[PDB]
Amino acid sequence: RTLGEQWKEKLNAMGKEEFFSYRKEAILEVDRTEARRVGGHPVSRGTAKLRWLVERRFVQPIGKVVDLGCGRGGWSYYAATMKNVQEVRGYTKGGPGHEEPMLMQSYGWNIVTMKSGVDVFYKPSEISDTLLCDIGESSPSAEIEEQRTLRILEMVSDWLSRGPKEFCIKILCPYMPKVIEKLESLQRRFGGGLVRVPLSRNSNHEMYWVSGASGNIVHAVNMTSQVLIGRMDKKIWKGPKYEEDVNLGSGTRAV
Ligand SMILES: Nc1ncnc2c1ncn2[C@@H]1O[C@H](CSCC[C@H](N)C(=O)O)[C@@H](O)[C@H]1O
Ligand SMILES: [Cl-]
Ligand SMILES: [Cl-]
Ligand SMILES: [Cl-]
Repeated sequence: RTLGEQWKEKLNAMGKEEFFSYRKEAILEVDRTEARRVGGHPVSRGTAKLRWLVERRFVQPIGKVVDLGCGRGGWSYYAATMKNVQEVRGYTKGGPGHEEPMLMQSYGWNIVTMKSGVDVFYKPSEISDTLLCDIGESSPSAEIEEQRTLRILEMVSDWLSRGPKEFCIKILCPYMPKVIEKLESLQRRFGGGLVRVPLSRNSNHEMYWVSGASGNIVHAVNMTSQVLIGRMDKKIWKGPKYEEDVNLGSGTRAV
């Protein structure tokens, strides 16, 4: 079995307390204690991760942006603040137990449309310039997550065949053999590479297939596996490192 599976088995074996501590050890963490009181305060902690990728040119949203699994709309409102973005369309399932789009008046809200009650697995693909997808339901089973990840990759493939040259797709479980194989074919066809965003907690192995990255998928996945494993069983927990939360400003925008 893979290093990923080993990390997963170990994680699952962790006690409640150990787990809580491990979760944010040496990670990058936003100060959300100000976001909780529009004043350009992002909806969620997902905003910071997209900002991390874009700041480093791993993805450059442009034109018509589609955001699959938009939830409250962190990614959708962020994309609306990008210079070359003209329209942002979000889709999310909503409903009991799930996140509803939160209406904001951060900068470019006038160009953001978010539709709830949409299961994107049954939604026919449409043309976009930039495809964002942040779907992935966790499970202690690597096997279960493998199958979910593959279902999302199959769904993402259909939108990516409509011509977006910019993309950012969450890979819930990048370390399983069948996912690794599918990523390689998808990389061959559409390019990009896998990146580990350091704001992600150590309790998950999520990586982002981003169009501005490149390189050997297996190596990148294995590197993350090892870093995550190296952070377990610490003598002293030093905690997370912080950065300022994103500014989304306010008001309508011209396009
Ligand atoms: N099949 C599906 N169709 C549409 N939305 C789904 C879905 N499966 C899961 N989701 C939704 O996808 C979301 C992913 S979390 C979205 C976070 C967002 N990027 C932000 O920054 O706010 C969850 O809110 C979940 O309800
Ligand atoms: Cl899922
Ligand atoms: Cl996370
Ligand atoms: Cl403007």
